[PDB]
Amino acid sequence: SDDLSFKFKNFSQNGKDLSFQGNASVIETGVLQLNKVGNNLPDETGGIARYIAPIHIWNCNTGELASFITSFSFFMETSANPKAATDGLTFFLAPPDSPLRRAGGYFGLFNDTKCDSSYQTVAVEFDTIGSPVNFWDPGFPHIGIDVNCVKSINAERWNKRYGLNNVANVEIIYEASSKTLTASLTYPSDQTSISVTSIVDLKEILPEWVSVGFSGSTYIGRQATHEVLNWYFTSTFIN
Amino acid sequence: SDDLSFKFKNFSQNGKDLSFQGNASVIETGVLQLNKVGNNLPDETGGIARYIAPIHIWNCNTGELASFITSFSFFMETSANPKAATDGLTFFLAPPDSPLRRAGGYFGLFNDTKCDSSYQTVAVEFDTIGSPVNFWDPGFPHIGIDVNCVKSINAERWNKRYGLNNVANVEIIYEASSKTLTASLTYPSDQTSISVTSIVDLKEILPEWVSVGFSGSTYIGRQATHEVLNWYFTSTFINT
Ligand SMILES: *[C@@H]1O[C@H](CO)[C@@H](O[C@@H]2O[C@H](CO)[C@@H](O)[C@H](O)[C@H]2NC(C)=O)[C@H](O[C@@H]2O[C@@H](C)[C@@H](O)[C@@H](O)[C@@H]2O)[C@H]1NC(C)=O
Ligand SMILES: *[C@@H]1O[C@H](CO)[C@@H](O[C@@H]2O[C@H](CO)[C@@H](O)[C@H](O)[C@H]2NC(C)=O)[C@H](O[C@@H]2O[C@@H](C)[C@@H](O)[C@@H](O)[C@@H]2O)[C@H]1NC(C)=O
Ligand SMILES: [Ca+2]
Ligand SMILES: [Ca+2]
Ligand SMILES: [Mn+2]
Ligand SMILES: [Mn+2]
Repeated sequence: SDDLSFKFKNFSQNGKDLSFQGNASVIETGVLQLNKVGNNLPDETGGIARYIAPIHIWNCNTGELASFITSFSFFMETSANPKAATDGLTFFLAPPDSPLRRAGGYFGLFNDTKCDSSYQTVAVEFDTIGSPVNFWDPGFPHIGIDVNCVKSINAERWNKRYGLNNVANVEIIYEASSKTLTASLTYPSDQTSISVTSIVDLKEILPEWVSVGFSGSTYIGRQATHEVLNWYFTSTFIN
Repeated sequence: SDDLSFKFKNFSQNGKDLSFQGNASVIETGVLQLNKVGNNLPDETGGIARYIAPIHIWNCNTGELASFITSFSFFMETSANPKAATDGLTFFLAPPDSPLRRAGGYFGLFNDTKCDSSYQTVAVEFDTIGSPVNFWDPGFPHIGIDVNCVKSINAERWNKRYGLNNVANVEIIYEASSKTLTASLTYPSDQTSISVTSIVDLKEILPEWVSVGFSGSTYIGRQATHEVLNWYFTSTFINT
């Protein structure tokens, strides 16, 4: 389609408009749980959930690119030590048929640290663990923009908080005219706010039709669960 | 979801968001063709096209029912005498995984004339042929409201027009508070407009999640193609 917008005030267990891969699911409370925690899981574990309908991101015949904006609230919980819990969650755009990749520090989107244009993935990561644990990362939790690689083309310092009382407000926007991708995280309790921005041309990275969604991962020993409360999304070619 | 809205200004051949059944498809001109014509087809032939994602129409947890509005423009083409051409098109809500059924005067939605609650289908029909050809219809072309049966509960007379110069603009609305379903057709060339309405409780007829789409069909000897130019749709539980 040319314009598309949906809004989830909460999720339903028996819903039919979401695709799940890995261990992502909707729990009894009406919350989108991106990954599970328990000893019956592999060392590197995670999940993926995307809206069932592909989004027309750019049109080849007219040479046009769409502008979009999304926003959601999330929270995370861990039985281990906050400073050492892995790995985080991401919001991404990739081909509708992409398979679940490797978990852990790879967010289920990548195979390894080598960059490759064949991924055709554009994600905004909420990376909870950095170096020395993940050598390719800065020495602290951060938010960054990834383009076909686990190495962000840009990142910013993030002071991660855990618990339902520490809900985070996220807002991502892509303005096609200026090829600008901006992401901002805000904690409404005390009003702490952080941002990242990069100039990226989606037209030469992604196919015309992509899927929008989330991914969540963790590692054995430092297990943490990532969850989404609601989701709003809207894209248009006329903006 | 709770809210959903999409707009197709035209359709693309390599689109990935429409699901097809039978002989419906998007042609080179960017138009959605519901059925094809030609002599190498079954006697009763037709097609169906639906948006790929199911719509949350009602909620069993809160007892809420959604309101919706949809609009689209369509036109029909025929090489046979217009008066005799069949069978028409349809805008419908049904289980997302329902199969294509009998075409011809049954629009690909039903098996025959028996009414049955298990169809869980509500459709607004733009029926181009009535009795005696179709014994269950009024004796003339008409636009009607079907609830689990090919026989309408209410219908209004329609003087059908064919050709690209006779495009029709349609608007269908379901207002949850009063349970009113209204459909109106207007020919912009001369402002001729007609409408049909009914009051039906969707929670009692449809499942919580349904697919929305169109169906088109025809018969040998009186073939006609039915085409949609654009489509806008929006549903919400939080009606103003
Ligand atoms: C990510 O890991 C995948 C393995 O799980 C790679 O796919 C494998 O690619 C092999 C070589 O092309 C092929 O023989 C295997 O059948 C396939 N394995 C599976 C399980 O599908 C994948 O490689 C990319 O995709 C393939 C299809 C080729 O186009 C390669 O040139 C690509 O690199 C890995 N992706 C990346 C970006 O490394
Ligand atoms: C519409 O035509 C269908 C095709 O014949 C009917 O389904 C078939 O019905 C048989 C007799 O009831 C059943 O044993 C077959 O398994 C079934 N075949 C297929 C391919 O579905 C259909 O019947 C309805 O659905 C079945 C499952 C029963 O619930 C019947 O009581 C229903 O009438 C026909 N009727 C309808 C309303 O679809
Ligand atoms: Ca990391
Ligand atoms: Ca008829
Ligand atoms: Mn990182
Ligand atoms: Mn009729």
